[PDB]
Amino acid sequence: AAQTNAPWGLARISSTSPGTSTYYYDESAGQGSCVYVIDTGIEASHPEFEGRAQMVKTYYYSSRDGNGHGTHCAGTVGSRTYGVAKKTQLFGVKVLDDNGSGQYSTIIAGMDFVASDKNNRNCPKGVVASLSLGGGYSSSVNSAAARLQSSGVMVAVAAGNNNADARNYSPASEPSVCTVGASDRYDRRSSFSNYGSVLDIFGPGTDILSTWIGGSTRSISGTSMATPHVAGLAAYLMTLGKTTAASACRYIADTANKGDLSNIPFGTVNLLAYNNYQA
Ligand SMILES: [Ca+2]
Ligand SMILES: [Ca+2]
Repeated sequence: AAQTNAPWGLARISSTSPGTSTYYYDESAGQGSCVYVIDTGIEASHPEFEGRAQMVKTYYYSSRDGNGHGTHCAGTVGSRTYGVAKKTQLFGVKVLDDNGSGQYSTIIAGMDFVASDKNNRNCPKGVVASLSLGGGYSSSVNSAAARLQSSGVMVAVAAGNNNADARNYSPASEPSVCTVGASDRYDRRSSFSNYGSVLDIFGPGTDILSTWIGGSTRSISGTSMATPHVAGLAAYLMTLGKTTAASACRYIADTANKGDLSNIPFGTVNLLAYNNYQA
């Protein structure tokens, strides 16, 4: 399959080189996989989700995404137009309030929730969780992310937007998950992207067009935008049977475009998520 005039990030993950416009992907498109978007919620009614999104848990008064961030990230995972894995199932877990903020206890609870809830879902190709969030280092947040991964969920987490070593942020600093840095359309590390030894992979994160609340779209930037590219890619690859939740991060790193990025500090991987699609 080929989506013409795709968002640059989708084109980038299906190319060895920057600057293309078409997103090439196997038509399986993540069908049979499930991705939990642990964030401000998902506006499931957005037409771009085609009925494939649903809220499954909220830690606030409503499950509505009153912010947009979660909807955006979900769209990068799996919306029709903006998504990596265009046929995946999206499950929203609202751990962040409508200002985009959440207490660590709530974020932890939401991770534990996913680890359990997945057992009630039909996800034959496997389960991913996309965590476009983070704060300062917290062993308990890291341990929750590690538990989620151990439970059999491919956990992708944002590296953070502090232009610093992700070792001081959580869940970015949890080794066992897939910690995602952000790049721009010119294959530079995004100016805000954290870096460091704990990064596993980079994905497009600067000026990412996706869904937004109110049935809208908008382009925003962040490691939060890079993370769902990787989450979606994992779902896609798992549907293709190329990898499993346990191994998807390593598989994505092993099959990534290597050395394409600039402004990568010594000690940080120079690996950009790539679907290796061949028509
Ligand atoms: Ca290249
Ligand atoms: Ca890791």
